[PDB]
Formats: sequence, C-alpha cells, structure tokens
Amino acid sequence: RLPLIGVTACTKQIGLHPYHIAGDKYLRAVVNGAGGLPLIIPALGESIDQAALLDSVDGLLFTGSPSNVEPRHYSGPASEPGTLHDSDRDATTLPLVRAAIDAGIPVLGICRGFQEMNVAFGGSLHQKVHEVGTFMDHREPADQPLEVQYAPRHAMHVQPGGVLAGIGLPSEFQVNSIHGQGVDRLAPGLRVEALAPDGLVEAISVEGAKAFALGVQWNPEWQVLTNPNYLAIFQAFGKACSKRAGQR
Amino acid sequence: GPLGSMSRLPLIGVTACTKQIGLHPYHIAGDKYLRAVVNGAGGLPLIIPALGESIDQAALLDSVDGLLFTGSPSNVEPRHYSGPASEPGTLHDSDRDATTLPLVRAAIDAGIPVLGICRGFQEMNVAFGGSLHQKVHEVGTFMDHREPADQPLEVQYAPRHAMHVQPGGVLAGIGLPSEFQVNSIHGQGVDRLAPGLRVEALAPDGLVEAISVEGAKAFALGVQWNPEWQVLTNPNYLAIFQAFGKACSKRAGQR
Ligand SMILES: [Mg+2]
Ligand SMILES: [Mg+2]
Repeated sequence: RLPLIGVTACTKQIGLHPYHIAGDKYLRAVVNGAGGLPLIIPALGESIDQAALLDSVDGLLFTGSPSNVEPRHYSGPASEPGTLHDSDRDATTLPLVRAAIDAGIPVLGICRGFQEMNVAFGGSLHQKVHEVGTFMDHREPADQPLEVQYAPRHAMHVQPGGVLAGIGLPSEFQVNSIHGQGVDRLAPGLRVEALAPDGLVEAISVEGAKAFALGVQWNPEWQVLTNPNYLAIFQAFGKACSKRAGQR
Repeated sequence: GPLGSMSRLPLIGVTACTKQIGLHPYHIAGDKYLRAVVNGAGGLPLIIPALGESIDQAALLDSVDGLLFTGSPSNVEPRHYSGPASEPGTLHDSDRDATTLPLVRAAIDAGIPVLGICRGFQEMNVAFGGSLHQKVHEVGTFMDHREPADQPLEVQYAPRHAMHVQPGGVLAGIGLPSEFQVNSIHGQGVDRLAPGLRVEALAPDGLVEAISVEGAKAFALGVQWNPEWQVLTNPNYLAIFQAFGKACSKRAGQR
C-alpha cells in the first residue's frame, strides 16, 4: 500500500476569508520523489486529536514557509514588528514533531520545518542570520525571478556518520538558500548532518529516533526530480514511509 | 464528542482549490469548512489536494471516512456538461474539476459519505450527468442568488432567501422543517438535474438547491447554500453536518 504522507499547511488570509494552504511544489515532491499520497494537515493546533492524526499517516513533511516561528517558543527576543508569523501553524507543528518522532512516524523537515524541528526539541533560532556577523546572507535575492531565487547558491558540507552520509550524498554539494532565520543554539539530542561554509547548521537528525527523522534548511522540493541530491532525500524519506505503511 | 463515547473519530477529507499566492501555486481550503467538520460533524479534517488522477484516488479513499466537497468562488468548466462557453473573465479551477468530478463518483461507489456545499453540490450534479446555468439570474424564472459583494461577511453569509424542503428525502428524514431561510453565495445553479438524483429542496424561484443520490450505499447529500457558516448557531445547518458526521462515524467503526 502506498504511504499516506501528511503535509503541513500554513494559514493565510485571502480577501475576507481565512485559509489553510500548502504549496504545490511540496505536494508534487511527495508524489514524485517520495512515492506517497499527500494529504494536507490543517493548522488547527491541538483543537483536534493529534494521536488519531498520527495513527492515520505513514510519514510527515513539515514544509517551508515565508513565515517564522515565534521566538517565545525558544525564550528568544521579541521579533521586529512586521515579522511574518503563523501562530496557528506553530501550535500545530511543534507538538506534532515531538509526537511523531516518539511514535516512530517518519519526519522530513524543509526550511521552516527544519527550524521547527530544532525549536521543538529545545533549540533556538537566529531571526536575522545575515546580521549575526559570522554568517553569509542566506536569503534569496530580491528582485530576481523564482528560477534564480531557488537555484543553488552556496555549498553544503556533509558531516560523516549520519543520515545524509548513509543516503550516499557527496561530501560537499550545492544547495539553494531561501531563509532569513537559522539555527542559533542546537537542541540537545540532535545530530549535525551538514554545515554551510560559514558554519551555519543546515541539516539535523534526531538521535535515537526509532524512525527516519531528518531536517534540512534548504528547499529540496524545488525541481526535485532533476536534482539528484534533492531527490535522494525525498527517496530516502519515501522508503521510510513505505516501511511504516507496510507494517499496517 | 458525546459524554462517555469511545467511537473512533472519523477522518474527513476536505477538497482543496488551487490558487496562485505571491510567487507560487498553492492548494487551499477555507478555515470555516475545516472548523465545521470539527465542530459540526465531529471529524478530523484533512485537505485533499487538487492533484487529479495523478494519484490513486481509490487508495486515497480507502483512508478517509467521509468527503466534504467545499464551496468556492470558482466555477465548473462548462465542457463537462456540454454547456456554452463561459463569459470571458469567469473564474475556473480546472485542476479542481479534474480532481472532484471523478472523486465524487469513486466515493459514492465505495460507500464514502459525501457532503457537497455550493460548488460541491454543483459538482455532484455534473458528475452524475446533469448540467448548470452559468448565470442563474439571466435564466427562466430564477432570481438573484448572488451575495452582495460590497457588504461585510456577516451580511454576505446571512440568510437571504427561503428554502422549501421536498418531502420523503434526506432533509425531511433528519427532521428539518418544511421551510427555513438559507444564505445564498452563488451565481450558478442546476439546469438539467442528473438522473438518479432526488430533489431535496427548492428555492422560492424553483431553483433546485439540494439533492441526494438515490441508491447510494452511503450518505450522499449536496446543498447549494453554505451551511458551514457559523454552523453551531443555525439548527438547520448543524443538522446537516451532524447527519454527515454520523455517517462518517459509521464508516470509521468498520476499520
Ligand atoms: Mg542557506
Ligand atoms: Mg440560493
């Protein structure tokens, strides 16, 4: 049976109405890269039974987003006014990350979802990576089209002995970079999977997780079938989801 | 849920629309539909992306206990019922059509409870061989069912015309009164009623505004109005969502 893979929604006001939204490129990556059947998880927080939710899925994709985790979740400084937040999503995903990993449900986090994984286990974020002084500007260039904004823009150094090494990624490869926030303090119990050239942690796995649990700061859903390094990540996630699906 | 109940919670799929937002294509669903599934039907909503038959709809349906076909500002493309070309500027969502029209039929053949609202009611009619009027207000004896777009949501989604229940069907069976007022946020409507569909209710101008699928093995109801709007405060809207939820719970009990 094909794995049912949950995909986290964002919230968005569209005209007069509130919506729950999920990007097509994530959904198509789940179908084409992971071999799964995607269903979108609305950002309803613990308004609903997350244990019943987890029972019905074979894996979870925590997507990227223009929005940012609220800093209160890591006791960080208040955000600059106008920073984009999605408290409904935060209320959904931070407990969901912890619960899924405890249940042995495969997890892949992309960009915001990677940041969610670090915060959910007690880590913190830099809200303006480009201003810390130690890091490059990891944001996508404004005033450029999508194909430029999502193209590879910096190197990625795989740390040996973990998930990315096990999947067979090269020791250094290029990744896109569409993020203003990033890991500050690494949560306890997380393994560093990869570093950008300025030392920014851009991939993590969860030590002692019973099942696949990987987050990456870049956006590997982008034209996934045509980037072998991105496709390998989705294929590895899909195989984990299929293993869970096959134990039903 | 009810005090002391241990019944399995139904997983209810909710249809997405497609929309470009900022630089990217998205699949979207209105919060009011999702909250009505939780509060009115007692289910756990998951959104079904508008991926058409690029995925295995039968395998998707195996994992859900019910389906809500939502309303939308967009309109079914008229090719699906051999209709006249739409006026230029008409909003369509062809990726949604490619998902929902086959999904309606597959769901009913699999015994998955179906509730269609507004566009979803129209989809039910088209999927079984009926047709639509693209501008109801220009046709026959029909009146203007469209919402006043210069007004706040509270006015737009308040009850604006009567609804006359036709005896002997689902709506009478769940105990709705013979006449009640409904909201009206639609410019299209039923023209040819699909074969095998029961007329459940009529607007005062004769427009068919509710149908049920005769011979369906499970709950299969569509309504042209928008009962998800403040569903708990309107007893007629709530009765519809409760009946849907009970059917979804019956299927969940079979897992
Ligand atoms: Mg980067
Ligand atoms: Mg009407």
